[PDB]
Amino acid sequence: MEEAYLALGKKILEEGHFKEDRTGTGTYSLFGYQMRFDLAKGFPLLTTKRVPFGLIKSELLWFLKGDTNIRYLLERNNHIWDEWAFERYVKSADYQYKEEHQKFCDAILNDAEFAEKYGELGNIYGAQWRHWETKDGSFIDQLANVIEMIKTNPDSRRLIVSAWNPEDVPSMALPPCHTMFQFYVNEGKLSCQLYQRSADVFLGVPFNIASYALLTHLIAHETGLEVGEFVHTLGDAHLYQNHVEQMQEQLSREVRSFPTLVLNPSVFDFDMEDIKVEGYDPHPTIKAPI
Amino acid sequence: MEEAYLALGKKILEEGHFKEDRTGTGTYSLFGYQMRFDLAKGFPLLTTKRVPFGLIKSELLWFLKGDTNIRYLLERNNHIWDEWAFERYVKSADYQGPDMTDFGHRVLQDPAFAEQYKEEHQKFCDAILNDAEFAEKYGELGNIYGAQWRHWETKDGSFIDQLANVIEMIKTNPDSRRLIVSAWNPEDVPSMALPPCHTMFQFYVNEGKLSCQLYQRSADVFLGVPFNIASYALLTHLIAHETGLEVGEFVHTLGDAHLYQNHVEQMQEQLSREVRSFPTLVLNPDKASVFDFDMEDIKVEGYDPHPTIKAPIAV
Ligand SMILES: Nc1nc(=O)c2c([nH]1)N=C[C@H](CNc1ccc(C(=O)N[C@@H](CCC(=O)O)C(=O)O)cc1)N2CO
Repeated sequence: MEEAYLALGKKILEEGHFKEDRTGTGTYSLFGYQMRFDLAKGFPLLTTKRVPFGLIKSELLWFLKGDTNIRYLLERNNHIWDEWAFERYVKSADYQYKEEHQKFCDAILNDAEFAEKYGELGNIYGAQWRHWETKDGSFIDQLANVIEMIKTNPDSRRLIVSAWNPEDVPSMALPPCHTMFQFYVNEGKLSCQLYQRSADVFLGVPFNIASYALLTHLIAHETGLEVGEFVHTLGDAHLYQNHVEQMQEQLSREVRSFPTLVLNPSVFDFDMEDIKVEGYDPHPTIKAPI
Repeated sequence: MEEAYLALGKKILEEGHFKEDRTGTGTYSLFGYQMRFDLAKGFPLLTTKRVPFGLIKSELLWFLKGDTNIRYLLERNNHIWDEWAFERYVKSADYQGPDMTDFGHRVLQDPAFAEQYKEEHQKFCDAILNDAEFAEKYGELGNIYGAQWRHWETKDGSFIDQLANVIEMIKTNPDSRRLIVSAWNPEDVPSMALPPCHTMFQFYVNEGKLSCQLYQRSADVFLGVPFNIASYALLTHLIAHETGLEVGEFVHTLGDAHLYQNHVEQMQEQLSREVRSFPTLVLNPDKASVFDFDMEDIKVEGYDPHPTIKAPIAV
């Protein structure tokens, strides 16, 4: 239910606890929240504000093939992670307007070995989902494994993917906000619950819901099953103080019907062309600082 | 409140579809659930049925001290992990009693077999208790809760004390959103007697109060959940004692919440009972660290529950 997201934003406004970090960022937060999305009722892209689907699907697609290189994202006009990769280039060896960014994006896109040394991001979801390093130097492919398990043992209560490794977290720049997820099958239907330890409630959460609903759909298709529910579980849910006006504005609009997801008749061969949304009619974009 | 748990059991009875589980017992099940317990309103040891706290603290201390051998538990008359150890032993090459295949179910249907099990179990326990060679090989459940909390193994030859780190993070960085301890180590799962049912937990701080949330992938609602609730409530209190905070909420999030098909009458009888006030938890003021607490240091007072409701463990 979209109203379940709107109730959470309202509850953060009504009773969220104010905190000022060391650096002067202010949030209102709560701890312990759950919202359900029945995927048969519609694909849960928010109608109260426009949410760009392109970037969600290229990002998910990138996670799914285990890719940790940005070339794939650049090729599809996704600039999410291309800051970190650029930063890494300007404090490196081989190096008022900054049109040097342009030459960097271009070289990554048009060079053989250049994209390997400057486009690699190492340890994030794609690598944690598809390639979890063991002590003996072997690797566990958790996603593929959970897929096989769905096919051959639907009743399993162990359909689990973890993104959280206590060895790697204190040294990585962005520890995974999406901590783990669990699949579940009953009566020909696939559901997924996701534990998110930390959530940007205005800007992050709407991205997150569509991403994991899409994931559920893709695994459903792969396993020949129908879609059940997406259960989104939160830990630290926070609304940045400069997102309040934008939230209040969102609550003043009326909910429309969720649109329809359409998938081309294995999801590891899917590109952008194979995933469409039908009947998306949201209220205009609501801008906000990051 | 207890009503939160009571309501969960009712909803499974009413709406939970049937599922073929790993143990072969059969379950009714829902996916996606959350319960809140305000620890300031009392210590959530269930009143609608007697719950053995002595066993809750045993199992907790055993987790905290990093131990995954059942030996420690038997010295303290706690037998709730016996079956997984015993199973491993009766599958081994060193077992020479009568056949024990699917002993979990055959004890419920066959009184002749129920006495053979009983005696093979009595001799397993004696052997674990008095024979240290046997104990070492057959008391062992693998890298479960204790080993992941205190001794999660690194690639470069060391270990992360996951629980200790997070406690000290509460003291200096109370607003952190990374106050996480995970028991799910993909490398160790297939050598675990069971992969962790209460998989992963998180902590939060506001206004001098400490709250905890648990994600429990798989939840035995009649027999296990009341243990798990009390287990994490107690843990939250220990950490609050050490770090000098009050207690906030315990939030129980569940994946597969299930009622075992042979737990239904139990849950029914339970639901027909009037809730009584929760007891109050009492900790020894002199102790400073979580890891310094022993059995006589942790007590519960004014616990006045309805009677014990017996049920069979799914093995
Ligand atoms: N099927 C299953 N469910 C679980 O909840 C579970 C499991 N297996 N295997 C391991 C851990 C062990 N937990 C257990 C918790 C309680 C009892 C139990 O039978 N309690 C009884 C007996 C008390 C007594 O001995 O006096 C009770 O009446 O409460 C058993 C195992 N665990 C849960 O994490």
